[PDB]
Amino acid sequence: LQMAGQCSQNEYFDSLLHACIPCQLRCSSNTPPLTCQRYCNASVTNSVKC
Repeated sequence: LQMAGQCSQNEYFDSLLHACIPCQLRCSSNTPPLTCQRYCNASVTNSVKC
């Protein structure tokens, strides 16, 4: 149990990595933000005008 109680906003603790990682790292690619799907769309605006 490391960092379990102090993660950056919308950070995800990859049990495989043992580190709260930010959605960004997976927002701009791989589009795998299940708990970040809301943040990714609110982190890298797109569609309808630019």
